[PDB]
Amino acid sequence: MASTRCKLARYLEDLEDVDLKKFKMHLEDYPPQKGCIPLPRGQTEKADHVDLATLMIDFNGEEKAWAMAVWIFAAINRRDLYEKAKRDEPKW
Amino acid sequence: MASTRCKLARYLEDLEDVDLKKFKMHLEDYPPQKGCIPLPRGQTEKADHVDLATLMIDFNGEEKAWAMAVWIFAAINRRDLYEKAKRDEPKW
Amino acid sequence: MASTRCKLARYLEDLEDVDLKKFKMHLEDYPPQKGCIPLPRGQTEKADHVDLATLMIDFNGEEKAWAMAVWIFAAINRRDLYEKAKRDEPKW
Amino acid sequence: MASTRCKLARYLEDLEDVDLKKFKMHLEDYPPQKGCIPLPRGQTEKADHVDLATLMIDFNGEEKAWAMAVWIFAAINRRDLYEKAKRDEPKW
Amino acid sequence: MASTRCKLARYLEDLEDVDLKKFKMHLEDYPPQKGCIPLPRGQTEKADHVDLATLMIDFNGEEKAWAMAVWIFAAINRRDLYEKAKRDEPKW
Amino acid sequence: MASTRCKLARYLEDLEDVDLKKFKMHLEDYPPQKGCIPLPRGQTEKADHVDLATLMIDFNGEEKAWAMAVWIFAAINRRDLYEKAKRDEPKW
Amino acid sequence: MASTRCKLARYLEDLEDVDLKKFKMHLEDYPPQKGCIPLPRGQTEKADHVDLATLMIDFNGEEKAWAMAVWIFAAINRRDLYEKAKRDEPKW
Amino acid sequence: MASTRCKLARYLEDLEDVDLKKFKMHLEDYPPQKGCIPLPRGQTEKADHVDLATLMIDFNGEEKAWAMAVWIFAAINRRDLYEKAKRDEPKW
Amino acid sequence: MASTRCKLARYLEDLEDVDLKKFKMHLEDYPPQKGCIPLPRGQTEKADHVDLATLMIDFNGEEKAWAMAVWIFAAINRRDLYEKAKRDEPKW
Amino acid sequence: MASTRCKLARYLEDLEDVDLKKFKMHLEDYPPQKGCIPLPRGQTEKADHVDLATLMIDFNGEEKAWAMAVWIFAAINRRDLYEKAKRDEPKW
Amino acid sequence: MASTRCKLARYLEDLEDVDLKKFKMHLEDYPPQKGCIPLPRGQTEKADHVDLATLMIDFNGEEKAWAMAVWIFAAINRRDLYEKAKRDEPKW
Amino acid sequence: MASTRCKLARYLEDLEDVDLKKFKMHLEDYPPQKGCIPLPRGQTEKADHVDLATLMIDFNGEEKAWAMAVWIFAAINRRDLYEKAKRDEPKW
Amino acid sequence: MASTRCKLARYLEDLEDVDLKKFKMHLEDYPPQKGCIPLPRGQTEKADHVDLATLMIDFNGEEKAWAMAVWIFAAINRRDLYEKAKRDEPKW
Amino acid sequence: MASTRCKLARYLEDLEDVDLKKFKMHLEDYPPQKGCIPLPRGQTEKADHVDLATLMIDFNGEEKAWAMAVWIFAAINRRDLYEKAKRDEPKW
Amino acid sequence: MASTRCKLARYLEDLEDVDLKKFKMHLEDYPPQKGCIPLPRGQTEKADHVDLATLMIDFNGEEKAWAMAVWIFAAINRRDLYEKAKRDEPKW
Amino acid sequence: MASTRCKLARYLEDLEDVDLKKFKMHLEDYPPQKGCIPLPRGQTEKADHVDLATLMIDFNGEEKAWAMAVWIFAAINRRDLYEKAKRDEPKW
Amino acid sequence: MASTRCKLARYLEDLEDVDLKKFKMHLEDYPPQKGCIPLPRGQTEKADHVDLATLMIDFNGEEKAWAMAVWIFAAINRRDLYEKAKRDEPKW
Amino acid sequence: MASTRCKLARYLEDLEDVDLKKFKMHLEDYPPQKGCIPLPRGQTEKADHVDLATLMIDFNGEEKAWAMAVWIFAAINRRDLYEKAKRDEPKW
Repeated sequence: MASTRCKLARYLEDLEDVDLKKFKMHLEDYPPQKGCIPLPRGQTEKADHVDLATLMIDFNGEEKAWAMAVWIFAAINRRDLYEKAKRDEPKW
Repeated sequence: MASTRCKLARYLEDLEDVDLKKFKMHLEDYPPQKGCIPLPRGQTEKADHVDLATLMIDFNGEEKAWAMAVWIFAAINRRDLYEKAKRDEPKW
Repeated sequence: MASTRCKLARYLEDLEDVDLKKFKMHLEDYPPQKGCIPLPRGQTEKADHVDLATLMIDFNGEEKAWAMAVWIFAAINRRDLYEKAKRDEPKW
Repeated sequence: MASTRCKLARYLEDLEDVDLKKFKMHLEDYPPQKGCIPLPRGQTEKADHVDLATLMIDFNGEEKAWAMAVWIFAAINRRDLYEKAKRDEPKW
Repeated sequence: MASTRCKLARYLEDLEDVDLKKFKMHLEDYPPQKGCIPLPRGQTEKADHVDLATLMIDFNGEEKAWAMAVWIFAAINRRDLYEKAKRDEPKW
Repeated sequence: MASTRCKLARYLEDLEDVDLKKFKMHLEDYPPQKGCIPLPRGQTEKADHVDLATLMIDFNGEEKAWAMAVWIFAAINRRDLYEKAKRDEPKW
Repeated sequence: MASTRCKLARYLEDLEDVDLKKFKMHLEDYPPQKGCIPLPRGQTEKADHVDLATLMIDFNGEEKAWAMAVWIFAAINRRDLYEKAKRDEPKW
Repeated sequence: MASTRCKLARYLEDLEDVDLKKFKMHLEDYPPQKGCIPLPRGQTEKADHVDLATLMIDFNGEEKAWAMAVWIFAAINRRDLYEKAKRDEPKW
Repeated sequence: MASTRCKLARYLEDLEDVDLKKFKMHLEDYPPQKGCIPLPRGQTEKADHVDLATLMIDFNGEEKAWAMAVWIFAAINRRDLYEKAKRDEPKW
Repeated sequence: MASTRCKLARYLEDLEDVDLKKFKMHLEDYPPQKGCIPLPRGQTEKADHVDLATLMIDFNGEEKAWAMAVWIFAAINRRDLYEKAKRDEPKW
Repeated sequence: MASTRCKLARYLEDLEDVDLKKFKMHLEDYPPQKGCIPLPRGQTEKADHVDLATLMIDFNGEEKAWAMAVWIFAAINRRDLYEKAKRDEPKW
Repeated sequence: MASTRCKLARYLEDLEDVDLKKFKMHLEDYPPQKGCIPLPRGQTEKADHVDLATLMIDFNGEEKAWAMAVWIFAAINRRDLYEKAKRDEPKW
Repeated sequence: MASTRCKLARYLEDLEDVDLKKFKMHLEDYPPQKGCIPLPRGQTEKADHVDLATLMIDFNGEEKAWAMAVWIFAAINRRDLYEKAKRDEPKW
Repeated sequence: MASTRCKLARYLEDLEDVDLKKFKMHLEDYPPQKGCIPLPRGQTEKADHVDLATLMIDFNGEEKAWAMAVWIFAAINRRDLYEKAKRDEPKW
Repeated sequence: MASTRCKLARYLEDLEDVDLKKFKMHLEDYPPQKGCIPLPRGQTEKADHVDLATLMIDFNGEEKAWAMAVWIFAAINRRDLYEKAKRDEPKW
Repeated sequence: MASTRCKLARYLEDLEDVDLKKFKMHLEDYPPQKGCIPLPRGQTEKADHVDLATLMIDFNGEEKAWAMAVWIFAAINRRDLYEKAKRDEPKW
Repeated sequence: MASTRCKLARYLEDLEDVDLKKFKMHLEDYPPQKGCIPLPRGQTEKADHVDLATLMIDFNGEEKAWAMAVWIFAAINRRDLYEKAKRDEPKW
Repeated sequence: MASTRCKLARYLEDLEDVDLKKFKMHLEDYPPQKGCIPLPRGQTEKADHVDLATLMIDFNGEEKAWAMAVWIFAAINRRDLYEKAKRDEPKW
């Protein structure tokens, strides 16, 4: 029942040291024909697991932020979290 | 026997570096059907552990401020402080 | 006569290199119908033997933390520590 | 009643020194028309018997991870474990 | 007056090259309706005469570990050690 | 009442120096239309009487391992052991 | 002849990486029926070996700070420092 | 369909412990008459498999980064990856 | 369609922690025979990524500020941003 | 249907103690006018039967690795394996 | 004339590969009615011959550490070192 | 030939991060029977290496300030600077 | 054609983790009869590879800074960089 | 002609992995009637071969630091370095 | 056409387990009247076959590094590599 | 004038193939009322003529080891060596 | 013309399997009134023919190491090497 | 057309049990005025027929290795192999 900001923070909180690096690297180079906007390298590189989820939402809004998170989870082969996100997607 | 402002400051003083970040993030996105009012992102982001407890009370009053603190403690999984708050709640 | 936090730290301090890995892996995937909450993969993976016992208690409280520790000791076949925990359980 | 992660870890824990090497070599070169994704050589080569089962699941999900484990057991002629896995497959 | 761990290590220390192999092979395939739990093939196969006695106790506890050792001594026809164990069994 | 692994080891333990060589040579060249899989020359050549029975079972499973052992006993003219095996075959 | 603040800093300066963590964990959970007051988790967690000795004294005064340090040294099994403190206790 | 940064990271992720060392050593001493610029020893030496692919591109651009990766794969005798890169080269 | 001030701020916003330091160091020591004027060490050293782009333009005007930014990007080996700037240069 | 890496490993697995030594000695001194590259003495000397087949392929690619294996089998007079390889050569 | 820490390190330095294992196993299970405190399994298992003598003293103090070392030397049948220790015991 | 204020600033400028903390802690608790006056905790805690030397002189005068600096250098074991100060003391 | 500040930064950027430490240690203790002035321990110890080259020049001027860098490169046995500096020395 | 700090660093740089551990252990327990001051366990334990020589000098001054180094070299049986130090002692 | 660093690494890569030990032992005790500088025991002892060739060049430069390698090859009786080096010496 | 260890090794070195077997068999079953401790079957069975004399002394000390050797020589009817030992017994 | 370390290594390299064992046993029990220091049992027991000559010199210096080697050669009846050493002794 | 290493291995492979012993004994005592270098007793004594031919070449090079083999064949009266070698000598 909490805000999306907490949902997203919890999943990002589940990514271990390397996974986070790879996730950040997908955010910065997000493919440019999906209506999503890539993130600046500086802010992302310095940002923590709860400063990363507060940036993704600010840049793209809830709907798009969730889609990005799901897609990137698939892209870095974290299928446990990919399946959990897809089954726990809010009804917008 | 001191003012609630000190009680609240002591618990917030017990939250370590990351916990505080998560606590602030729950205050800013507090769920909107509980008669509580969310806090502005700027003041919260800059505020210290004793500037955070002086803001929560100013925005919502004692009763509501305490309920918010208890609920957020539960929400970020700091059950030691959650149980301590619930057992030390003033008689309003 | 010391706090539970020290009791738990001592047992975790008794787990050798591999055992700790297996213990962490049981915490992260704790079976979900026991009123206990699983731990995030990142914090657990980085956490030391005294940073693991300070996390288990924060997430679930004393009673549940002790039950989890006992059960996991049984689950990874460290019966010396399982029997010692069960005979040294505080009276809550 | 424990998570699949423990089931898989137990079988991998049953593979002796050489068998593990051969198992890793089948994971890295898994045949590419079975809907399964091969694993990177670096992470596999460094990974322990409980770091191998936490990687297989992350890459392919439970269902596929189990099928891969069963097939590879057959492929390296460990028929005791092959038969045990097939008779102890969870109902997904 | 020393811990059981030393008692067990001394007997295992008395098994010659082949006997140890046969002992390990009985531990791994221990008959499954005696309330005792078999040992993993990897750890046993690599384990020394003092790493074997520290594993048996960890898996099954003192009482059961001693019973297993006595029974296996009988099973591999080392009756000198079988008789010595039975006459030197601690009072639990 | 012990595992098949011990049964097989006992018979192999009954083969004298030359017989073992001949037995190994039948395992490596087992006739290929009986649903049984031949063994690699390296592992067999180095393997002891208890490392030979732990390999046969791993390659072919109990049922087939026993049939192979019986047939080879017949093939190398060790009719005492052939008759003993056939009369002591477990009920699978 | 220097202030207690330096004495305490020197001993804390003698605790290696892990010991300091354990010391901090005893300060935060100091047993509550000894007339001593526990320390907040945030300040302790961030505090250095000379910021830890300046906090203990501020919270409890010299006499109590020294008693706490001695007791905790005993509690974490640093008996060299425990014996040195007890023999070098100022005459208050 | 992902950015080159991910392609390159995946191959580098496929280099095992020693291979990475050798790859880094070819980057630092890249032959100076190919229009490519060598990398500084410090940043390379500290950089991870995903911090190495984010540095190569920043120093030389996509086209040149890919050519360098292909050539070095050839140079350290990792012909599987050399052939895979050459067949999966983007159309610039 | 926004003012150059925003364009420049966005690129500077893309420089990570160290890159910014190096960029500032090129601004302060800009080579003196290009019709461009170097920046004072104090203001540059204190200036943020949006206080750096508001200073470069004030000192040299749009045309020259853009040329300086492009050249420095080349000079610190950030070829992604160098190529992006050159392809997105306004028609003055 | 498995990767060439397994095919090659199986044959190498069929070479007995001395044969392997001779095979390694032919790899290290492979005749230099056949478009094949010899292997370093260190890695070969330490490498196991499954670490030898993972090295040959990495150095020369599938086609050449298979040709080398066939030729060396002929060279050390293991005509059973030579004939089996030639009749089981994949269609590249 | 050097500190006890060096004396103890020298004797431990005299224990060969297996002896050290047995010594560690006596430290971990030291009999509990001698006023001596057993050592944790993790730290002992990882500790070197000079990290073992720095742990024994820290846990029990000089007097007790020496008595423990002498007794264990007797217990593992290293009578040369047992006699040397007893004749070279400092006057406390 | 410059004012003492510069001499003192240069030495304080030579104290690294931790040393400065320890130096400040000796100033605040300076032993009270030497005719020197201790410094307030607030101003010292906020003061820089050139704001520390401008405070010491203001509180105690040149002669006493120099003596204090020399003594504290001795007290925190910075003997290089202690010896340099003593040999470069002005003739008052 | 860039300022000396960039030249120096590039070489310092080429020193790996330990080398930098050793370089800093030579700067702080530069031999005192060469007309060069040593650097303060605090600023050097905190300074980065681009904050080290901006300090050396500020303290001694271009000519002397370059001579110092060359000499120290020789002193810490980085002869590749020593030879490169000597061949790329500007004409002052 | 370089500072003692470099001389000492070079010898410490000559001590291999274990020797360094033993050297550190002699520094921490230096015998207390030689006018030399022992080093704290924390700083020593974390300190590198060039952070160890910068600490010894800071604690005791050149003369004493050199004497300590020579004596400890003798104490850990590194007679090559002991003889080299004694023949290369500066004239103070 | 690659850098000397690769040439040297390839030959060192050709030295088997013992040869490398002997090579390292010649580097550390290189005869002192040849204008070459010996290597420190610590770095050499820990260094790999590609960390050994990156150290030799850094200490002595290309020309001298090659001469040292050739001479040591002769000294440890690896005449195949000695002859190959001498015939493949670059024209400096 | 050499250590007893050499004396004992020389006599054991004088026992021919069978004699050694018989000697080992007397050590393992040494009669239990002579203040001497029997040897484990494993270590004895594997031990060489110089690994047998280094074990006897370690288990029982010089005096007892010599008495055991003399008695066993008598027991296996090697009277030449029995008489030589008795006439060459050290004065303890 | 090489260092003594190589001379000694060559002779030790000439001792066959058993001789080395006997040599090690003389080093460990070297007679104690010759100004030479015995070697620890652990390091010697694990040490190779080039790790044995690097230990003898480190413990006793060249002169004494050579005398020890000559004497032990005489003691184990390797008179060829004894005579060769005595005729090839360096002039110290 | 294979490397000399195989030629030599084939002839050595033709020497029966005793002949090999005699061959080894001629290698170790090769007459010292022929420009050939004798082999160490340890490596030769342990070396197999393919480890003997890989040692002879490494010590003396092809030309000399072949001459040595021919001469020794003559010396031990294996004239069939002597004549075959002389007629099959490569043209160097």
